[PDB]
Amino acid sequence: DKLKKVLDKLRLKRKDISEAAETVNKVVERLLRRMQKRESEFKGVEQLNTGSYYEHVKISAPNEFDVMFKLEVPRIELQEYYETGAFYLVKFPLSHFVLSATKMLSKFRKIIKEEVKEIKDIDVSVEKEKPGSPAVTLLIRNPEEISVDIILALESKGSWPISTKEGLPIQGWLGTKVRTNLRREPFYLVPKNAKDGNSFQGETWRLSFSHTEKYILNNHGIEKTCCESSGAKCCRKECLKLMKYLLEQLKKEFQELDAFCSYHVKTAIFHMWTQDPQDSQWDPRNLSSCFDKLLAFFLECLRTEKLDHYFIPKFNLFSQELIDRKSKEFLSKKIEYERNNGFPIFDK
Amino acid sequence: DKLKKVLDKLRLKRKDISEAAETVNKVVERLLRRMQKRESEFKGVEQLNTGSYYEHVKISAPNEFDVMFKLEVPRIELQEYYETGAFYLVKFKRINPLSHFLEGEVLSATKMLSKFRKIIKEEVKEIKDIDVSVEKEKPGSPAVTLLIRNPEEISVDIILALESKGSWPISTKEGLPIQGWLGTKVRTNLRREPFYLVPKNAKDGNSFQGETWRLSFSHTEKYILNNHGIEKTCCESSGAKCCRKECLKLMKYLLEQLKKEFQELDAFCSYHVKTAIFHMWTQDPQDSQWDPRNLSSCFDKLLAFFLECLRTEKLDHYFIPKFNLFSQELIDRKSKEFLSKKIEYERNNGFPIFDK
DNA sequence: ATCTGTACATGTACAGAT
DNA sequence: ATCTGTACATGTACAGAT
DNA sequence: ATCTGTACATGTACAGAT
DNA sequence: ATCTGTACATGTACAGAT
Ligand SMILES: Nc1ncnc2c1ncn2[C@@H]1O[C@H](COP(=O)(O)OP(=O)(O)OP(=O)(O)O)C[C@H]1O
Ligand SMILES: Nc1ncnc2c1ncn2[C@@H]1O[C@H](COP(=O)(O)OP(=O)(O)OP(=O)(O)O)C[C@H]1O
Ligand SMILES: [Mg+2]
Ligand SMILES: [Mg+2]
Ligand SMILES: [Zn+2]
Ligand SMILES: [Zn+2]
Repeated sequence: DKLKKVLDKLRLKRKDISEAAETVNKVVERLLRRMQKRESEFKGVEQLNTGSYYEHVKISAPNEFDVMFKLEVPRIELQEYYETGAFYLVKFPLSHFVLSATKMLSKFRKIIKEEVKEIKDIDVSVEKEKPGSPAVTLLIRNPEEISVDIILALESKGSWPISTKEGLPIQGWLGTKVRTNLRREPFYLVPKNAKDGNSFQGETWRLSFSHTEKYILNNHGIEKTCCESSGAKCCRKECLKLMKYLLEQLKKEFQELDAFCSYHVKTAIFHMWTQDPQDSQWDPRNLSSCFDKLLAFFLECLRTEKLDHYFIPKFNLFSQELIDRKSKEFLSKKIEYERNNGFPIFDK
Repeated sequence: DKLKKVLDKLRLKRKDISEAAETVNKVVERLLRRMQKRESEFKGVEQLNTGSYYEHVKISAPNEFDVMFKLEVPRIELQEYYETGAFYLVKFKRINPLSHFLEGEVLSATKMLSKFRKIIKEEVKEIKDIDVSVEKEKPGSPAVTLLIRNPEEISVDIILALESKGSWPISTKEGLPIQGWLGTKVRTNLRREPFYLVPKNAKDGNSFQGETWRLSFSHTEKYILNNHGIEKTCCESSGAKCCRKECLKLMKYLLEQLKKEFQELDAFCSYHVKTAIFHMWTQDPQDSQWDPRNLSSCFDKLLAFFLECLRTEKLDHYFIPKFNLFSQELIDRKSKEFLSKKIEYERNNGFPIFDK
């Protein structure tokens, strides 16, 4: 009962979706035209919608959209960045950009910013640049506030880099045919825009499988009929929404949680889904015991500082080098507290 | 156990398969290239391997291969022939490599098939490697059949197909009812792939005889056979085995064995058993209703179903539900009760015909 | 110089053979 | 159990054509 | 090459049936 | 409370026309 009521509060309304998307769409098509039908260095970018709104796991409001402008770049060679798994140098139209992420992102940002100054019918400005975002973020003021991430991404049709060979362990869940087919799809590089003052940081790209994650969200069952009109609904996404909400509520209260994000929850539940592949283990009637085991799994990830990237298994999202242990135990205690006390944080 | 041992006799041999496939591929590759050359009306034709060998349900010996030479034919058409569901006249809107086969807008299937056959025949004379001749045309068949004596005997049906990328003809709207078994996402995708038209090629002396085409879904059937489960891992290296293909195999063998002894069964063929089992797989969707341990009862329920189809004279085409392959107009009830008894005998007597 | 239809290159599920 | 040969999807190099 | 058109899956919303 | 059925909405893939 309780979790249900939370999910109805989390539900987006058809009317807010209609108005939010029609304005987002207007802006994104225009920015896409400016890239192509003007003789630019990104002539030929294609649009690919990603993220939780397009996975149907967006909660609360339709106020955050994610769009990837992807560009095919042929026979480009990669080189792994100090055995990290996820970050790569790109070596060999793109002349005026080793292919530089910061240089290529900067012009991309310029073009979008020029085009946004010429918007006159929608209240839209470009958010200030951020450290660690490959994105140009647009703040749109409908009556309401909507943010849009325009992600720049290179697209390579070659086979996936060696670090992902162990990745994507869907063989017991979605299957070897699905895996092999997914691995025939392209793979994508986005800017690692870190400002860490470290090393190759300006020339570093990050792998991106947002297109694979989108498929999996939309094809998440062991039975092909999971959540279709002639099958049984499951509660896999409803658990992801509840765990995203718990993290969102926590992050609002405790800035000591600034270094956590929804992709940690996303990653953790890809692992749970592979641990519990049967659709019956995610029966709607077990929603409470399913949330519960997901919190437990997330608490074992915090406690052991181990959250491997579902596609790059040697890339630990919970390594000391990314998040301090105090932050993890901070989060453990809040999680433990909410869990044993029937989630008071949900009731506000 | 009894049924396991049959399956072991039915299994093909990798040694036979290598020798068959090498020869067959050499020929098919050479006829496809010849299609490509010159001002051939069939330049652009494209190969597509179909049938039980490429579905991994070919039994006994690898002695029969089916290959589509398929040709994309843009520009719309299609006039359903007398509400039969399955048969169509092809019309053209522009006035073209297929200029020669037209009869004012209408594409002559037999004229197309005649030229196809002459070209295949001309290119067969010039093969000097392997013993391969072109079998005499059989009525009601879109195929050009190669008999190969790679020492042993091997058939290869070259089927001429037109390929249309449009949405499927409306007589399939209610067909392919996989929603509860393979699901709607699958159905929509499958219905987005092209559909194919092959020459009917009957010499019945009915109107439009030489201009009638028949629908073909062999590409959809191949997907279905290699993707037959509710669970995505059915029969994969990290999932549970089933016995769906094993039942079809046992069904096909009973029919083949019977069809050898008794010529009363000429009007029956493996598409009949194949069709009946697509219905069975839709009736029993779950992988657990096809557990390998239950092979006997699965084969049993499939037989009883087939017998009811025979006896009530109803075997609806899986893709064109208004097309009844067992309608009186296709097979005499005499033939249908002859098969009912022969099946009933085998079933009540521990399948003697398997021991042959 | 450039382009491209054809054929090779690469990867893996399936299923038989050990 | 592991090993292996065929089929098939997709990427890519190239001799020959523009 | 760009763009529209078509079909349908995934949603929300709600009324009536269990 | 849950389930089924219809209406209303957006996203998406691709054929065919420009
Ligand atoms: N740290 C990261 N490493 C790799 N990929 C990431 C990372 N953060 C985000 N992504 C990718 O970018 C996608 C969009 O990011 P983001 O908007 O933050 O998340 P989301 O999944 O849309 O969740 P919300 O529901 O909006 O919180 C999701 C994922 O494919
Ligand atoms: N009467 C028919 N109506 C529609 N499609 C047919 C018909 N007969 C055959 N086909 C199609 O052509 C394919 C090849 O037929 P055929 O060679 O007789 O059987 P098969 O499936 O190859 O099995 P076997 O070779 O007999 O083991 C199977 C099916 O997709
Ligand atoms: Mg989002
Ligand atoms: Mg065959
Ligand atoms: Zn589901
Ligand atoms: Zn199976």
